[PDB]
Amino acid sequence: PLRMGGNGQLQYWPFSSSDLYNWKNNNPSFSEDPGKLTALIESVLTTHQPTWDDCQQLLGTLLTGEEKQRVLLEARKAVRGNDGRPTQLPNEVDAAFPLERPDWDYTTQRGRNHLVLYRQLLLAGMQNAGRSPTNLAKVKGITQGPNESPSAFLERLKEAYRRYTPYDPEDPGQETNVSMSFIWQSAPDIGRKLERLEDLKSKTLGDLVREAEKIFNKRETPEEREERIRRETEEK
Amino acid sequence: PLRMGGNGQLQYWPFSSSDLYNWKNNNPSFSEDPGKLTALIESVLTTHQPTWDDCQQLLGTLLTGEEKQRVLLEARKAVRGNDGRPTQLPNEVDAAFPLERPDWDYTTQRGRNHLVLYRQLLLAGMQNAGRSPTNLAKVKGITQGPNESPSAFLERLKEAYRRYTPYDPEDPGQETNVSMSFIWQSAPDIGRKLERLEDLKSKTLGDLVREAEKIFNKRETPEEREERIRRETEEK
Amino acid sequence: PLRMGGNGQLQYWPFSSSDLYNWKNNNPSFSEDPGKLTALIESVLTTHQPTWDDCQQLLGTLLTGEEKQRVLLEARKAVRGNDGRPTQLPNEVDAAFPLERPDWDYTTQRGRNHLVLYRQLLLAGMQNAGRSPTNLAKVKGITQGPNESPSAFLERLKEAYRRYTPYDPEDPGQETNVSMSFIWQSAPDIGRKLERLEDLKSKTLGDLVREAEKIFNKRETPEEREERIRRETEEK
Amino acid sequence: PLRMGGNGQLQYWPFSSSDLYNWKNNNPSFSEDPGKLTALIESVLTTHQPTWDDCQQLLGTLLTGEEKQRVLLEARKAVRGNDGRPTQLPNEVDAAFPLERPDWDYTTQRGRNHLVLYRQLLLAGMQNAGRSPTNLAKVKGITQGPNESPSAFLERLKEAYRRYTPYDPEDPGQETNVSMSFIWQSAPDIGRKLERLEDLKSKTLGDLVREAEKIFNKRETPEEREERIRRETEEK
Amino acid sequence: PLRMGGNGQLQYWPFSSSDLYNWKNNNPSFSEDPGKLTALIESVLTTHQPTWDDCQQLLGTLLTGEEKQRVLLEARKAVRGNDGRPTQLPNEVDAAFPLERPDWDYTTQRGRNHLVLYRQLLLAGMQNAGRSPTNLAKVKGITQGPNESPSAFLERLKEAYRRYTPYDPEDPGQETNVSMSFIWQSAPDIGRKLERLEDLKSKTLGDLVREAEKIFNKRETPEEREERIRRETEEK
Repeated sequence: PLRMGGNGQLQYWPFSSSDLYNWKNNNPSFSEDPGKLTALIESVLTTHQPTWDDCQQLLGTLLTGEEKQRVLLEARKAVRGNDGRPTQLPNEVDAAFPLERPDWDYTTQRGRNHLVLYRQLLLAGMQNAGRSPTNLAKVKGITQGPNESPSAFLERLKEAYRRYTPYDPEDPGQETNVSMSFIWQSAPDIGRKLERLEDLKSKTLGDLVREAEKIFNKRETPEEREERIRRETEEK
Repeated sequence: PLRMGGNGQLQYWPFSSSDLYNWKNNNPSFSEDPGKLTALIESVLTTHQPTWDDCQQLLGTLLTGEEKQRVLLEARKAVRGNDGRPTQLPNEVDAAFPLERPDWDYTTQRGRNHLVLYRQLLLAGMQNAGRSPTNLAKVKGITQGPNESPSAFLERLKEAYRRYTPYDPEDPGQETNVSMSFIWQSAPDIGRKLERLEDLKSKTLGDLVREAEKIFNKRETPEEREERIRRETEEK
Repeated sequence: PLRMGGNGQLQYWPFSSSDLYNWKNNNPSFSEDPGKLTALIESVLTTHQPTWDDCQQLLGTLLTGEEKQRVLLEARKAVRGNDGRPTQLPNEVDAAFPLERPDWDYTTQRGRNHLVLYRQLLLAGMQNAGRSPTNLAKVKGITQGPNESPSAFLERLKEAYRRYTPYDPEDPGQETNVSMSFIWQSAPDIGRKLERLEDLKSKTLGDLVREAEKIFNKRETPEEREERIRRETEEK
Repeated sequence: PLRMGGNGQLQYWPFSSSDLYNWKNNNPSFSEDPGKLTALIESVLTTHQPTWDDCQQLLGTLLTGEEKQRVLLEARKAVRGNDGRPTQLPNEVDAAFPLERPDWDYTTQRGRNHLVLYRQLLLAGMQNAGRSPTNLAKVKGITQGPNESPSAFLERLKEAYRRYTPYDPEDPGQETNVSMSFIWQSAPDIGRKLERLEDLKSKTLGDLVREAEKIFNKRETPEEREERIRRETEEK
Repeated sequence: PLRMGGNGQLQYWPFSSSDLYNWKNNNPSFSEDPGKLTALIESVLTTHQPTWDDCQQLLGTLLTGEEKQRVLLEARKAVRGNDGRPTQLPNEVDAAFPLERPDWDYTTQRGRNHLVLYRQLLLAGMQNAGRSPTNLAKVKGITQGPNESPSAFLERLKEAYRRYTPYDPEDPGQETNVSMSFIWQSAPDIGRKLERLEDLKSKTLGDLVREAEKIFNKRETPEEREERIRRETEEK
């Protein structure tokens, strides 16, 4: 990592292995859901201002051999010449995104600019290597658990959209689509009530979550139910 | 994070992911009990002096997509014009609480002031987004376990008040209310003795905990009880 | 935390949450055994030179709501006027141990002195709030386990003295008392041999541990015992 | 560790034990698979710029007594005289790779050069001590699990090549070899389809993984299968 | 801890509790095997350059009350007068190894020298307090497990020599002794083959480990064995 020191000069320190392994362990593999690690790495590329060697550790630690390779070739394919167009000219490709340690000096504007570009291309590589295969069955398979809160269920449903479709569940144009899955795949008592809401067309995803919470939050405690049964006094 | 360097100049460093994940893992979700994370974030906003990007990591890591959205809209709704009144004027709202990365420079008084305001609005957003649904049954359901100390039980009871009522269990005006729940929901031997205390009306919550501890601390060890039984010598 | 920077100026940084949670998780609650956390906090108050806000995080993280309250009132009760005597004068109490954030500036001798006093009073508060209820049965209940080394058993026995009696097991005047519990509550083979030691009155606690280790260290391996049995050749 | 300070002077700090133990715990032992720890140490030797004492902690923590010994003798065997040839002259060997703490001062070009050489020789020692015994059966024993993704299986297969053969599975000359193992040892449905691919000779390892993913990603959900069975309506 | 700052001045920071607890948790107790913690503390005394208070935390965290006491008295017994001989003169003993916080100022050569001596005496104290009781049965009880590699077994065997004998298993004069235990206590197939090696007297401990690995590495996979059995075709 690099940071601007108190003396106006960049200062280097290696990644703590705890950060690298924490990032790995708190995310799905790149293959499972490329968006996760891509977003994490995009962030780190900014906050940690990694050098070329730092980037090798990032990639080497978070990606498998086969994933890293895909990303690196995708990054080299993203290089542009001075005319803003793709280039497969070895010298240009190598200069932008070197596969072997470059002589970039972070204390120089020249070194810094190469680092900026390298990081940008690395990100591009990951974005393009991503392309997670679609599988709508995975989205239909997200069903609210009997103890699962509506907001927790919605987050799992959105994660499935991200991983297994090309649709961003946060896009305004996807709201009715996510809303319909949310209603259909909520726990049955909740889904039946959401379906019956007055002016259903007018409900945002946030509205639906709040309405589902009212039903969920009306969970009718096990103890309460048992007490009712006891006080049933209806025999057979 | 930002801190005043030894040279009188602000110094930046990114959050350690271990801190972010520790904060997440040691607290309930925002939806479960908004007070928990809100108080943690209020503290961090001060001690860590986060930039706008840092705040995005905080929110992005500690809140779900749906929670973050609620908070961000609530924060924008908290923006005030120069006349101290609410404003929905896009330029004013955007200038105070930008949804996209602003050009705020922390080395400038201008940048610092925007950061201060941003953090204040973020906190407001969380406070207002909170509004955890009420559920008195949850408070009545907190019952002292057979091995649970009176002070540990009281902390669980207060946590239920915080999460599932609008009442602050630490307010002086709530003391008799919390006291009555504490007496009623203590383990039966303890509750019966607390109920019989002389000048019960005069007992603070702290007094009641100390009296319950005397009974609890009189637990009559299992070994002791067994020994007594053995030395029973009373046959049938 | 504060530390003297390389430039001769105090430098501030917030507590890592990992430290706070580690301190919490590696100790009993304050109520269970006040000495543990009190000693930890006394140490931290020195090494970490916490500000008033830092102290709020310490207390807020390591103590329950009810424990913190006890400590804070005990700290305010420990305030002394300029005549070295207790004072309940609101302005004096508030000035020494404020319940709300004070304007103390650590870059000023004035601020530093208030911080020193605050920390001293905080410690006093914890020491006085402590007063763990006595329970001799807990001390008598510490019995050496069949696999437990004599030194490990002695440490558990001393911990019970600390938590459940007013006697410090490290005091020279308590040595024979701890020694007698150690002999009586050691594993039976060990206790019978320690009781038979020549010049028993002359044995220190350290001597007794070493003598018990000789017996323990003569554990007669399970394998060895089994082998002996096999080579028994005595039939019925 | 050493790093260039903000003042243009090297700065020393000891390894955090968390890093050392994390490195140990996230890798196989040196004996099991020398490549793992060798690559980790090669990286650290650069990013952390360890002193001679730091190197002793690295080795002492990551290697067993017997492994460290092998490495140290291998490192001393890698020393070269000024004529670029091996030397077993005690003074030359001792000067390059001392077994006891040297007087190297990192603030001097002399000290720095010795440190550079020491680290280079340490790496050489590890590389040469490596020589993991071959065992082709271990490579043939890597079979894709019923829930295991093709990319995860390929990474396990490559790990076995690294640990139990002298062949680098990333070498271009090994691609058909790894490809054949990948096809043969994939789950049976996948392997049969990969074997039937048109222009199979033209498929890279990456192509084969993508083709296997299409089959795997066609997993035919358990729920789906069950539903089909239910709707079977074919009785006996 | 202390370190030389970038400004040529010592800089202080308290131990992270994570380091202290990691050191504790990754080692046997002092009583179990004094060598472990003694070596760890000897290292830390150098890399972390602890003050007197830091040393109290080290000892207080890594040793039990009874162990620390032994160490402290042993350290005071190691103090030497200006004539290089032992001294029990209170003032000399107290000046070298104070039991209560001394006024040592690390910014002074006087303070630094006392710190150096204190650390040296602390180490001496631990070395002398060590003296782990002998128990040859423990060494004979180290037997290679059926899945245990020869190098892993040898490390466990050496650990038993360290903990339960006065012999250093790394001494050149102990090699044949450790070698004989290694051969005798290896898994039976391995031990029988090592015993039959040509020029056995000439085999180093490293040679024996490599020969045992050849046999172990010839483990004859369970799958392989099963396959052989199946293809047995010999019926009864």
